[PDB]
Amino acid sequence: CVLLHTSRKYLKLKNFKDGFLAQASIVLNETATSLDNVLRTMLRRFADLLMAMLFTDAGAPMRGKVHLLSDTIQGVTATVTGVRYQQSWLCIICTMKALQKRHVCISRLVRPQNWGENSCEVRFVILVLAPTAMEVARTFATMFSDIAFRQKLLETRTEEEFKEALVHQRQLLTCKDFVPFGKGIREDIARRFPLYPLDFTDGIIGKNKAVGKYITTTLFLYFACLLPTIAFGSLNDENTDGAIDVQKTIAGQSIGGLLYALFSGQPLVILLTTAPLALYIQVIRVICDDYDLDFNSFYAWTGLWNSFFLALYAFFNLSLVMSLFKRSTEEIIALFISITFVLDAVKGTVKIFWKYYYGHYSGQATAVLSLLIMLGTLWLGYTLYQFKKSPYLHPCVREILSDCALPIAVLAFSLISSHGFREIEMSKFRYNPFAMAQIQSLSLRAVSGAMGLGFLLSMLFFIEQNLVAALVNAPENRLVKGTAYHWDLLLLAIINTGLSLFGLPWIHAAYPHSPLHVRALALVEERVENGHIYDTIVNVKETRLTSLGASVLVGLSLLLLPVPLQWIPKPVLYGLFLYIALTSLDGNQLVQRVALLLKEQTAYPPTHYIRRVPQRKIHYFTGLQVLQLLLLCAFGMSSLPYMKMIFPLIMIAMIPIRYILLPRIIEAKYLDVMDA
Amino acid sequence: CVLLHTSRKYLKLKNFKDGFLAQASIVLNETATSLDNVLRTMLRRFADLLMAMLFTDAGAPMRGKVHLLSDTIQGVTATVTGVRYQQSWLCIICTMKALQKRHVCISRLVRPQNWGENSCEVRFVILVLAPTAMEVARTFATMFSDIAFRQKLLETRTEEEFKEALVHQRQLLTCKDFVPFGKGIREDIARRFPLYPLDFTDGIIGKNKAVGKYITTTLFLYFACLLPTIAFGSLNDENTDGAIDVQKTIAGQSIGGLLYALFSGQPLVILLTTAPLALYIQVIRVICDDYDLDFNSFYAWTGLWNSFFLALYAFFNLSLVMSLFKRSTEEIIALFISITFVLDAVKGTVKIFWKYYYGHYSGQATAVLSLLIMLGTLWLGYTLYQFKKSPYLHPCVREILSDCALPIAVLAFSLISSHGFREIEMSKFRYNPFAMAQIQSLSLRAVSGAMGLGFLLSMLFFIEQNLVAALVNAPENRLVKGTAYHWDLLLLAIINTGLSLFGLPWIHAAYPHSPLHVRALALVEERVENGHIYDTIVNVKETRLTSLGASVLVGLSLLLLPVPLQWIPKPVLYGLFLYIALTSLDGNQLVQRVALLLKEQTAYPPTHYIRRVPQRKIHYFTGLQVLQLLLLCAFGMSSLPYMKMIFPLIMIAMIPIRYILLPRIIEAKYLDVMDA
Repeated sequence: CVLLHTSRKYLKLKNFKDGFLAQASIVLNETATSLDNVLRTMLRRFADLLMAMLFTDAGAPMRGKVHLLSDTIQGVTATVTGVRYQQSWLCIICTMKALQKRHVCISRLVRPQNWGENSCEVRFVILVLAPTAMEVARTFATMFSDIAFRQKLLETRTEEEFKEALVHQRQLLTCKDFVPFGKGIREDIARRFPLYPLDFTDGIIGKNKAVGKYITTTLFLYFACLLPTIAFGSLNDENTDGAIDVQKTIAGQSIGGLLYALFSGQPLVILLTTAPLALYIQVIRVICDDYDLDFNSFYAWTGLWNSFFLALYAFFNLSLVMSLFKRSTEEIIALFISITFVLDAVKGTVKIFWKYYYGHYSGQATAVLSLLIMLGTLWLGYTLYQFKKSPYLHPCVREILSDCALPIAVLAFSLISSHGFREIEMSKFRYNPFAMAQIQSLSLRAVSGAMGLGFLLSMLFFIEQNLVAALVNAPENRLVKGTAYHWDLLLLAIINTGLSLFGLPWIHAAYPHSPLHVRALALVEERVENGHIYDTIVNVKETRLTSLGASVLVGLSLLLLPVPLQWIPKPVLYGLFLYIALTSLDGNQLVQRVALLLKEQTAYPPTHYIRRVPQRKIHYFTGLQVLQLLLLCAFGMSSLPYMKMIFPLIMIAMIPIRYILLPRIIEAKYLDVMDA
Repeated sequence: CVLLHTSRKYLKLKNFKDGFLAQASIVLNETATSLDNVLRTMLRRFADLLMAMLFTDAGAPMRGKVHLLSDTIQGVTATVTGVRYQQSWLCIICTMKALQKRHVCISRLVRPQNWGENSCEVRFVILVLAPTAMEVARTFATMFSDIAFRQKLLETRTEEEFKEALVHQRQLLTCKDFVPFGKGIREDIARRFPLYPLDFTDGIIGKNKAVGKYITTTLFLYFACLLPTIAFGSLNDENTDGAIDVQKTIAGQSIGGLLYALFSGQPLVILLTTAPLALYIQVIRVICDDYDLDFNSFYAWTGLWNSFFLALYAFFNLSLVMSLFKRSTEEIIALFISITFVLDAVKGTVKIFWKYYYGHYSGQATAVLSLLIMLGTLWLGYTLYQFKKSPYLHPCVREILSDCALPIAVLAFSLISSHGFREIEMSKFRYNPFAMAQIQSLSLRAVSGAMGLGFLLSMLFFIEQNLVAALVNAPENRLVKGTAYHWDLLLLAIINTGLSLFGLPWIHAAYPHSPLHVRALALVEERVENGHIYDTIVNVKETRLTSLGASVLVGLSLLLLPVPLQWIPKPVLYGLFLYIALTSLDGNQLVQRVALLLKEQTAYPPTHYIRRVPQRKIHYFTGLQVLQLLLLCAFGMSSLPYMKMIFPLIMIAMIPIRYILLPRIIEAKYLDVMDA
């Protein structure tokens, strides 16, 4: 072995408040795969024994030794996760006494190449030869450290355009809030009305064409909204004894998505039915059965009261308090939703076994095949989804696999269970081939009960919709257009009134699908941390065409319901539920901290928040979060409808708990470190 | 973000051909988890505002910035895989003008910690403060760069012992080969006879006690030899129409393992039946059925001829030519073995479906449950095995998971399929509760045929045994005791004669279990490359107690045949075959190159052999290897016994092909880079 001396030092960003800009040599579309070839081409561009000195193996270039660059500059940032390097660019420096004049070469690679440990996705290489080099390297790093400038340089097609862009960039670098009634809605409408034509024509016309990306994301959204829509329709049919069918769920989802895409601010939010909504509909069905009330009328009245409360919240600008919402409560809610998905799948398979395996109406074969198909669908979907994080696959391959993991698994296992195992008939969701509910035919006592239930549902809707909207409107997503929280809530209430009046299932912003929609509609910079791909969004196109097309396709899918879309057996839908439950915990810090018990704290990155905070306080915070999650499960997953209807109240209550009690029992600094 | 300047430079290993050795301060068993605490303790040991200067965030220690060490020295090596850093230690340097005298502090951490990207397993931190620092840091790095010296320092218990060890280490650092008949056997016997008592007492007595490690590895070996032994016994019973039972396979494996452990050199090699051996036994059964020859007599004669040829090879010292063996041929053979395992599992499940699902004697339920159990066993075993590579799990946790993955999966799914699904009876391996074969009652023509078949089997045995022995005797394993190839081959021939005379299935060195046995019986230094744990063996204990105990336990397991060990259904054994097939390709470079078509070449480390070699030549080599593998599969996996009996010949032929033809069509430099 050979000893290596690594020296790290800061460099102040150049303060612009040039000759080498024009004298720089630009290489575009470099197809070389190795560092040696790229550097040889870059050096030849100047006009060789000069490439050898660039690395540590200076003096013994023939013998096989460690081949590492000597002087490099990169962008670095500090975060709770650790030290994140800017791996999209690299600046190599070489001070050669033989040379007489400074030389600068900027090379843009066709594909991101792995130039080092923290430079796994380098696309720009800035080689600076000097006869100092420090000043030129610093100024070029300062110019290249901008996230948008790198994308602008990527968009350039010619060397002259590259130099002009560089010159242009250098020159350029040189309480009581709720008192106003309806202020938030008016502000959101004013913000998002002028930008509306652009939403339709962002990528259709202009310098950048997004037709292919728009089509691909439209297909993604259509599939990822239809398949969960079918699963939720089947679940509701099982829960409501056929009151809400799969056809009703599909129609409601299509209408709601179309209305939201057409007439909402922040169109990137996707409306879909959720597991807690199914649980609450089950609560309504149980109450109606107990009190002999018509399901349709009671459901319509509950939806009407929920929409009324949501409109009251929107008009009074309550959404602002959602700024106090922290990540811990969000992750607790997400884990509860995943647990509800898992329990729905388990209940479905248990019912299948009870009806078929135990003969409580060849049933054993059907039950075993159902279990096998559900587990296999889950496994295949999870594997195809996790292939997205592989840093060695082509970007196209690992974005198609992410895009078409669940659809591929569903199709493959539907074929397996309907053609490979056609001799074993199994369960399929009901389909009997939209009348307004008789709201007037209901007692006043039932109206008051619906009022209370709608209040609880409105709290649930407020929390969920604002959570997903905040996720979509995160600062790291780089959304130029303004936010629309109150107008979005009002439109959600309106469309929910419309859906409830016709008995269609309720819908709100979908947590798993909205960030996925944003990512599919965004340009990202690949980052490799611990051997996994992480995406840094640079530009989101922010168009309504994708959501509108997805909604229209989902609506048109009603014609494929009888003959197609029914060969998908119920166990495939349960596997879809399981896949959603597992894949909704990708960035869950609560799950990470829970697993930390089985992991090694010292194993985490030196500057990781886990290693920074004492393990005792981390465990205390995890225990408090787990206690909150257990209490949420206890109320919101019991057999008692009267106590299953209360879980929105405790969802509201956790926010005051996190805001008040936890800082009193846990130090504020540690909570700030963990949450951020 | 803040620009970072990384400077890399060589440092010549100190040439010893001291005061600071004695003046150094030693800290032992440091339980601190963060770098700040560890260094604060080290600085306090001298006797604070000095810890801040050690990192790049000098001048702004309060504001949250990137917290990286400034000057660090570590051990680095170059390999075809890439640049491998010595992560087991770090040297931190600080030149402070305030200080008046040099200071050195050596801290040993209780557990390995992550101190950076390439310092993921740091156990020794050497901090050098200077008022130069370069000389002291270089000499300490040179002393610590030794792999065995780090283990010796770990073994020390007191500061005085640590200093004495440091001082002692510093002082210390200051053709025609086959003509002799039987020379190899005599040399091996002379080499490995004096060391024989030590083999029994390596860890039992002395400074280091290995009782716990010996017990754990004995349990691992017992389970990993019994379960595949049962699977192979069932496969042979299916193939040979009950001629070779599971009881016979267990007895033969136990006797052979005991004999090999007792009276062989290099006892770390594990003898077990293999898939090609099962295929060849099937060939023998088919030939006997075709020619109406007694299976036992023909099998015994074939084994006798195979042993005679193996003894001839051992006495004439042919094993030496195995040095010409390359990694490409080894990996082709391993992939062929895995494919044979997969086809055996597929044939078993196809037969189960044909008998039960199609009723060609509730069968559909049994077939579907068989498929589900096999797939689930494969999945669980693979997951528990792959958890071994997680860099965040505790070393004990991942070591146990690797040790008890297959046994845990087998037990869990046997319980599931025998208790959870007890209503669905399914296939179980035959067991009817050891007579010498009537060799004298066989025709001369059958004797000549058995001679030819035994010649082919002897070539197969030579290749397989020498391959596994070379894997066990790899230089990187650090085996102090000498190698024994010819004596091992002679003993293998003797025990094979003994086994064949009684009709027991043949056995030779097991490729998947011998390296695993070595690893379980070895101390390793953890390395994290691309987020995966890689082990560097420092010391292998090299004892026969583990293999002897495993063989004795396997033999004693015959008493657990009737009531235990039969609830394991055949699909569990097929899942075991699949698990072995998938887990035998961990380091397979042929599989890596085949998958490279779907991967990105530029995403590999800069110094990886994949990027160094042009992709065209990599693809040509992969295509040639795949063609050889396809020919091997075609000959050794067809329905014709006369052509299924020839695959050992082409296994032999592939070595001349690799040695002669490939260098002619592929450049020698690229082949050397890829193979090494």
